[PDB]
Amino acid sequence: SRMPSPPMPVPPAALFNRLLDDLGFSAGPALCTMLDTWNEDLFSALPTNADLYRECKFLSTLPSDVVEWGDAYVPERTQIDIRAHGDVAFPTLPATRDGLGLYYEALSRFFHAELRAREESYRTVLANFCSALYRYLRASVRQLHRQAHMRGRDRDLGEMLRATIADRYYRETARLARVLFLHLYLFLTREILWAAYAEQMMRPDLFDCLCCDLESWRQLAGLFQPFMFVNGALTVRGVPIEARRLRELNHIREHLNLPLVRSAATEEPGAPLTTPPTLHGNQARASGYFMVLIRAKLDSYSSAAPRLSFL
Repeated sequence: SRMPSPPMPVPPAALFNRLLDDLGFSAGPALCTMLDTWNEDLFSALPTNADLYRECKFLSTLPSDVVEWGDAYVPERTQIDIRAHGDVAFPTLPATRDGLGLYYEALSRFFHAELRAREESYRTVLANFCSALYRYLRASVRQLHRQAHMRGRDRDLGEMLRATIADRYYRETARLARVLFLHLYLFLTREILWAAYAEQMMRPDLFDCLCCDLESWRQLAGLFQPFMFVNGALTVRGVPIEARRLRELNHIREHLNLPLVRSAATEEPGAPLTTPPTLHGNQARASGYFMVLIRAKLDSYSSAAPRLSFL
């Protein structure tokens, strides 16, 4: 449902499974696990939208703040549509090659508009999960207070509550947030990109001789690629990217169910389009770049255009 019902207070492992259900993301953990086996920075170029969480009190690192918010917050699944759209027009491929620059730009702007619009719903979903999380913690603490006092040891409930929040709440929220936002990004980029891929496939006249020069590899490794057919040449600061690198990147894109980035000029005749990269444990993992992305959202409360030519 575009508007899943607010979860019920349950043990973190049940709350987590419940989240996968609300998102139809049973694959989430497995996708999460894959992000470790890779070293690619697929998330840095993504908008953090940290501003959307700046006033989210359930993210306050002050346990007393979480107590105030949580006691008062009544979860609502009214204004929720996890597949909400923005009103920026989905760009159509230009009639001529001259419009390719405006297109790359317009498609990125569309993506951002869609993301921000859909993100407001994901924020409500997080609030609901944090609320059920807070309530389970409050219920456990009430029960411990009962048993203890029953044994002559009467402790301060309020102190107990604030301590478990410090102890468990932030760690649990982070775990939920990771999969929640991985769903936001994966589902949206897939949705937009598969539709645009199909169209670009049908426009050989724009992409057969397209040469695109990027400032960095990070700009190409990022999930959202406006161009999926760059057949004339694909270079970074003038140097032709390596065939093997593109192949490995494509293996990742493929394993995330995203369309591949095609380059006649790059691909080696006789080689596959994808190739499993060898993990280098002495290097940062894709999972690392993702956590930096999510942490910008979580820490909020308590805190170039490609050169295009043709052959």
